[PDB]
Amino acid sequence: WMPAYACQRPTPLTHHNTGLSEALEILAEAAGFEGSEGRLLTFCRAASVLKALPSPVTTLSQLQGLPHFGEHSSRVVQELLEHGVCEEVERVRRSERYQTMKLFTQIFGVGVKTADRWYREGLRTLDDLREQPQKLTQQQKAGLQHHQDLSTPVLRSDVDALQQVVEEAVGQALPGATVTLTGGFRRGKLQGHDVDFLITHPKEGQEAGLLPRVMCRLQDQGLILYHQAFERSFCIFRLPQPGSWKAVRVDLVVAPVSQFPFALLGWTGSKLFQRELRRFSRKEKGLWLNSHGLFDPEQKTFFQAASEEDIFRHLGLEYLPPEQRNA
DNA sequence: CGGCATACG
DNA sequence: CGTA
DNA sequence: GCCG
Ligand SMILES: O=c1ccn([C@H]2C[C@H](O)[C@@H](COP(=O)(O)NP(=O)(O)OP(=O)(O)O)O2)c(=O)[nH]1
Ligand SMILES: [Cl-]
Ligand SMILES: [Mg+2]
Ligand SMILES: [Mg+2]
Ligand code: NA
Repeated sequence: WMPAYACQRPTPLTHHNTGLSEALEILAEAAGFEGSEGRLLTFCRAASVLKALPSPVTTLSQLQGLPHFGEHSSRVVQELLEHGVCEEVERVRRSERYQTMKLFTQIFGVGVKTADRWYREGLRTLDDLREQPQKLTQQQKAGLQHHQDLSTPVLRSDVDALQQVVEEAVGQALPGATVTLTGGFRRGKLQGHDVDFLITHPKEGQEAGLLPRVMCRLQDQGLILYHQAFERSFCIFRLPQPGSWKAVRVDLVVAPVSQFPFALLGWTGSKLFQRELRRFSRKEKGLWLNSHGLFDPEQKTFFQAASEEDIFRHLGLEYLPPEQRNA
């Protein structure tokens, strides 16, 4: 009753196995810090299966026949069920390696490879990085300066104000261009690490060259604290607060209207949902999916899609609204 | 055992 | 390398 | 780490 791919089942935002999924996601995250993508994937998938269940797991036998639960993930769940704690998970949580890789990778501009190199060099804290700013890219300097504000959740109640401001710049850049809220907030999240906006125009081709024009207008209005022909922009925005403001991460992406359904599907996530959807497409359907389109490598043809609904149908999957893509 | 999503800046 |  |  549980399909193996996350895109084959509804996954709501809130569920009945929160503590169990969070524990497996710690192990997934730690696998990622050690460069083990496959283990990261298995722990993420196992976590996701639990989010999709209709009630709490209370006994080990309820894991029988669930995909992605083998000896390791089952043992994690068993210890949590028996003791309220999994020793392996706690050991990871308090390790200096986990805590520091987590701290470093949280910085905008720093990925696993950079964090790891710094870790091997003996660096442990944000102050360690600040003291040697010679070793930092301009992106990382911005990420580090703004780190405190960027560690504060963006609130859904912030989002409408930002969208209006983006729409104003977009409207001047290209009348008729639209802004669509994507990312976690579109899946119903009440908080986020950033705000993701997808921009298009109803007349195919009119959107060419649009993003630089948008960015120049936003920067002219004094709203851009950081940004770097292009179609994706990862920036840090000045967001008004009572008597002051805070720095917020905002992503902008432009797609032609022909590709909009694919870009909307990709940017709406979740990240695991999209990886599973793409894996499903390729391995089960022999079709190649990305945020631009869906390709049949035998006919050498692209599927036209007018909606996300079209794409789920192309792939032979039941439609899932964004709120059920929280894999 | 091979495979693990797929792009753009 | 970073990023979504 | 797990599946197929
Ligand atoms: O590696 C990625 C990262 C993101 N994405 C897609 C799915 C994800 O939901 C979307 C937005 O990326 P974010 O990093 O902004 N994550 P999300 O908005 O889901 O949550 P949050 O921003 O609150 O962390 O882009 C990928 O496809 N691959
Ligand atoms: Cl691995
Ligand atoms: Mg986001
Ligand atoms: Mg984003
Ligand atoms: Na980072």
